[PDB]
Amino acid sequence: GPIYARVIQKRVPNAYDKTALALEVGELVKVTKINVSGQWEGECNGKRGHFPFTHVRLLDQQN
Repeated sequence: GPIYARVIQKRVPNAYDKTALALEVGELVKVTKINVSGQWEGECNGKRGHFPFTHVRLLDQQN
């Protein structure tokens, strides 16, 4: 299940940033690779990469 994570604090890192999500405060990253800790791999409508739970507020993965 991919969650929708309302990212409340992110930078603009391309897939060249060891493949990171280029997204921003207030945006939405749909994590297609989930975990328990919050260090998952995210996909934001065309951006693929990985980031932590530290600065995201996410809706569920069953939705």
